[PDB]
Amino acid sequence: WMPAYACQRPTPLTHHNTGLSEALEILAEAAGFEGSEGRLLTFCRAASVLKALPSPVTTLSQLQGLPHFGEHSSRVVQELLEHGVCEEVERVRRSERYQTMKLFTQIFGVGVKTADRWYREGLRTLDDLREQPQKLTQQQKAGLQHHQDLSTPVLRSDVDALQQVVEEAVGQALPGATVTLTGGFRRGKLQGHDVDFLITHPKEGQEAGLLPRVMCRLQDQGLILYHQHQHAFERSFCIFRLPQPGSWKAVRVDLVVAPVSQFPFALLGWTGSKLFQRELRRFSRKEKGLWLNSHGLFDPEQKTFFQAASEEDIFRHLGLEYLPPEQRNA
Ligand SMILES: Nc1ncnc2c1ncn2[C@@H]1O[C@H](COP(=O)(O)OP(=O)(O)OP(=O)(O)O)[C@@H](O)[C@H]1O
Ligand SMILES: [Mn+2]
Ligand SMILES: [Mn+2]
Repeated sequence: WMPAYACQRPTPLTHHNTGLSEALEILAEAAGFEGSEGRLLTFCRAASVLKALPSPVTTLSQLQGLPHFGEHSSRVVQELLEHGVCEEVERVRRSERYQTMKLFTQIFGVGVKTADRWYREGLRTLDDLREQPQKLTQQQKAGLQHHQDLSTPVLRSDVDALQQVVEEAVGQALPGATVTLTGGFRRGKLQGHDVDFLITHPKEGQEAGLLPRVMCRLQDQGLILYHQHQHAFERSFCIFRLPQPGSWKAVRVDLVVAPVSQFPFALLGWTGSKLFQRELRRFSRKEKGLWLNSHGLFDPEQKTFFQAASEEDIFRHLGLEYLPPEQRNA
């Protein structure tokens, strides 16, 4: 009754199974920390099925017929229904390995391989990292400097203020250039870990050199704490200093520039969710023989690229019913 791929079904922002999906996602995350990519994807998929259900799962009977609910994920839900707690999940939560890997990987500029390296070298705390500055990139140093603020959920109100200053800077640098909110906030999330913006201009090539001008403008207003510009799309992964009444908050902001020919692919890729996009790309390759990414949709047999004006165009070309961003919360 429910389709196998996350991109074939709506997944709304709010759902009836948050306890169960959260528990499965702890196990997915822990698997990724150990390099167990298959196990990660398996738990992620099961959690996403629960998100798409129209009712709470009260009894294990309601598991019947559902895709991606193998033995292990079923046992986890069974323990939660019967005992209110799953021993395996609680052991993961209490473990020093999991707690440390979560601590490190949530730092700006730190991935799983870096976090694991540090773990294996005997580092455990944020102070441990500050004691070894030669082990840190400039990005990671900035992440540590602002870690309290960067751990604080970003709110819709923060997003609105940030979009205003980014739009002002973009508009003053280049009349006609546009700013589009992407990421989780485009999917309707009330809170997030950063804010993602996609910048373009309707005339191909007019976007050249725009981002550095935008950054200069923001820097001169005192709004930038950290900036790493990289000429993949031109992008700037930043920490903004967001003014607030009587104080200020550091906030992570990703700015991406795409040429307008690629904008639909970029918007689709950058809107997520991460699992939704993984599933959409797996679907495109496996079911339709096409390779999808943030730049385009390629037929490797014909050596052709699909011309899309909208996300809707891309869904249609892949034979999928269109899902608006708020239904991509897989
Ligand atoms: N810094 C980044 N580097 C690479 N890709 C990114 C980055 N930020 C966003 N994306 C892309 O945009 C989508 C959103 O990514 P992001 O990590 O911001 O998660 P999110 O869905 O916005 O949720 P939240 O940011 O609240 O955790 C993903 O599909 C990803 O491909
Ligand atoms: Mn985001
Ligand atoms: Mn981001």
